[PDB]
Amino acid sequence: MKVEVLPALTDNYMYLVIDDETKEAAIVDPVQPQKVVDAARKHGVKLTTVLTTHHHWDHAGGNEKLVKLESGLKVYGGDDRIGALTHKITHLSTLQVGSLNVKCLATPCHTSGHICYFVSKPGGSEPPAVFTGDTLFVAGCGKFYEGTADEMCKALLEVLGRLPPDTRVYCGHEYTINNLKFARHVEPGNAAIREKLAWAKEKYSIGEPTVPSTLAEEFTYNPFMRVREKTVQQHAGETDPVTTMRAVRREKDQFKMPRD
Amino acid sequence: MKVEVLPALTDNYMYLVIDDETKEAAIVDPVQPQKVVDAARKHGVKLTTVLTTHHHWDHAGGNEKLVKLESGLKVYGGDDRIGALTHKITHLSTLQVGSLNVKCLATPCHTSGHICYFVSKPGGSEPPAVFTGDTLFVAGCGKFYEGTADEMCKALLEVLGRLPPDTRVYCGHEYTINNLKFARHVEPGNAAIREKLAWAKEKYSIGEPTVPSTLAEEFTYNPFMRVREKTVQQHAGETDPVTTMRAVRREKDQFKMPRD
Ligand SMILES: C[As](C)(=O)[O-]
Ligand SMILES: C[As](C)(=O)[O-]
Ligand SMILES: [Cl-]
Ligand SMILES: [Mn+2]
Ligand SMILES: [Mn+2]
Ligand SMILES: [Zn+2]
Ligand SMILES: [Zn+2]
Ligand SMILES: [Zn+2]
Ligand SMILES: [Zn+2]
Repeated sequence: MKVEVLPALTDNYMYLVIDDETKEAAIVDPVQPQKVVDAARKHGVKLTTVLTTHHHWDHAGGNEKLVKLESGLKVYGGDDRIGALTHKITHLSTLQVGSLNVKCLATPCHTSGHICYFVSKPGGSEPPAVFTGDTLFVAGCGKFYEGTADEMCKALLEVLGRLPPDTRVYCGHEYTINNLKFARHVEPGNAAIREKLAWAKEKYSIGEPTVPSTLAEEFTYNPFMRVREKTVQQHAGETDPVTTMRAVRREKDQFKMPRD
Repeated sequence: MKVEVLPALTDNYMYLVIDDETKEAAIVDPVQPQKVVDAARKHGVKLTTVLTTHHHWDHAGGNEKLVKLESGLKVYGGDDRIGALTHKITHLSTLQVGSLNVKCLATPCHTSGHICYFVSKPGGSEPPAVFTGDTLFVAGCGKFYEGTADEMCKALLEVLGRLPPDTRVYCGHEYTINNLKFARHVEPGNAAIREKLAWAKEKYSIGEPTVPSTLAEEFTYNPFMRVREKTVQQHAGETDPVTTMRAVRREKDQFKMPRD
């Protein structure tokens, strides 16, 4: 398996997921289709599938066009608002990309139709990948536009959180630095935050993406993934993960980003 | 002048403003009219005037019924939505209640037609009074249902804020304890807040209203009146009173009240 990170718009990431065995590939959130087709040509792969994390235009807005550029494409998504949708899927739906196995995980909150795609190589020895759209970011999470703190708690801790720790996290946007500046405010004594921020500033400095991260890593520095930790709860002044989730999300929403 | 505080509903306050000379009186926000009538009868005074701070039902909801219980009433307000008006007033409108002088102050924000009433007796042998409805509370302010942070800033610091410091503040509700618990969170090092909170808790215990406060006191413990203070701005992460106002109000809107 190969995952090529493709920057789009201002801070979006599209992901070309390649099956080495068959050369078949899937494209996650193809908002800039010519860019997808170029990457597909560059890697010599055959694009057969579109995996849409949610209906927000910055993620699904290129589906109509890509389908006119490439025939035969199967467009997956868990929301009728997604353009050019061909295969409406739900929690635990599965599909294959060549030899790769894709498991659809419903993570409603950011949007009610949000789907994260867990991709693995059956029998393989390579770590799997999870495409988390605007549900889980590196050190952050999406705003709760169509959902509650309870829903995000379930998405992050019970659905994504139970995937293997070595799962690579490929999220919707390049928000890592700001996410970590917020994480640093929530837990000033947490060194994993501070070192991941040093690392992200350096990547930013040289024009390289901060994805992927791993789930084990998110449990060390992402305040939303750490709503069960006593340090995060005490910062919020709560004693359960759902109310801590609600408080930390509201806090992040009004947080003024420091310049360093 | 004599101001009789009259509790109504669950935490509302109506105010019978008595001119001890002519034995004439005005009533502020007469939501429970029969209660008003008994009060006027207990104090041997003739009700002549109704002063309405704003159209919300818990303030203006008894106007039509009061006019039906009492004839010849003059009913003032600065908003067409107020029932039973006889006189529509605006910023700086003046009127008299017996020997008392009344000055209308427009404080749009909570509602667009909100009016605060400044009452004084000529040849100041006693402190004036300001009836602030849902604009200024003891240690708090009203939600910005029909206006902006700029508007509340003006209403509080420039329109009310510039009245004599000894002016008594008679607000629409008994929200003092909760207001100060939020204030304490904004400024944990402010002794005036913790002292007023302890006092408010005791007044609540013996069934005594926390009104009136004075404008001078409000400047020592009300976060909304203190948006020019470095401590409040630091809490909000801002450096100007208007953005501080916006941030502090948004925060209070979603603040979880602690048990003590
Ligand atoms: C803030 As969005 C439009 O990337 O869900
Ligand atoms: C919350 As209200 C109805 O007293 O403006
Ligand atoms: Cl805060
Ligand atoms: Mn904070
Ligand atoms: Mn706060
Ligand atoms: Zn989105
Ligand atoms: Zn997005
Ligand atoms: Zn009101
Ligand atoms: Zn009210």
